[PDB]
Amino acid sequence: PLPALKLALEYIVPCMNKHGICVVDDFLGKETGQQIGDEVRALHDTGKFTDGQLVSQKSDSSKDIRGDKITWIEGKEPGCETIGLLMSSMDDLIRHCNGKLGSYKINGRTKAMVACYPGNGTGYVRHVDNPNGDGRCVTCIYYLNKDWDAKVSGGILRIFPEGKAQFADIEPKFDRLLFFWSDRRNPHEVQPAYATRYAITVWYFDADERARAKVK
Ligand SMILES: O=C(O)CNC(=O)c1nc(Cl)c2ccccc2c1O
Ligand SMILES: O=C(O)CNC(=O)c1nc(Cl)c2ccccc2c1O
Ligand SMILES: [Fe+2]
Repeated sequence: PLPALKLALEYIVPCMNKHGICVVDDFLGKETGQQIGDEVRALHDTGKFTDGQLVSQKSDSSKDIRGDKITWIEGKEPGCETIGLLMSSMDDLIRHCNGKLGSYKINGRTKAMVACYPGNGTGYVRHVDNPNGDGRCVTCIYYLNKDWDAKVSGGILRIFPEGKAQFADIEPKFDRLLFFWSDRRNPHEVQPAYATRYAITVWYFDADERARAKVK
């Protein structure tokens, strides 16, 4: 459903409230997805990303292993127009969920974090996005890896939902949109990536949790 409204009301709200996780495929379409892919790859090739999260040292600094590289995008930067549009689509979508996602009242968003795992076997250890109540209630991730083959490239996002035995494996599939509670209900990890892996994350703020963040 293109109008975010039907998708938000008939799928996203119900899914988030029952599962705390929601997967939406073919969110923007091939044409738009590829345009974002192209903008993200230009950022990388023009050196706009960091050098990567320091994974290992071992006192010889050229034997230092670095992982995910990142860059923060506000949405208006020249050359990042399609990303700004993606961001606007996530926003319109969240706006349609107002008063429906838990008992939260979203009133803000972080800038978009574009992450690129180099594909050198690095990943992201199990973690909780917001474990100390910093205001972030919902994590939103947009994937842009065409023909991703987890069986050969790894890089699967594994979420250990609620506090129930199983976990949920989600492939960083092209044009896929993902939503999940940012707090302790969703510990998760990015398994080792053996191929270049791109994703765009945005975190939405709950009005109350954020307002008291400096005093909690
Ligand atoms: O930029 C601002 O208005 C103040 N920033 C924040 O409130 C803020 N808080 C958090 Cl927890 C994050 C967390 C990640 C990235 C950006 C953040 C951010 O801008
Ligand atoms: O990309 C994915 O499928 C899942 N990614 C994450 O869970 C993730 N989380 C955090 Cl908090 C960061 C934080 C910084 C850079 C990358 C991150 C990341 O990829
Ligand atoms: Fe995360």
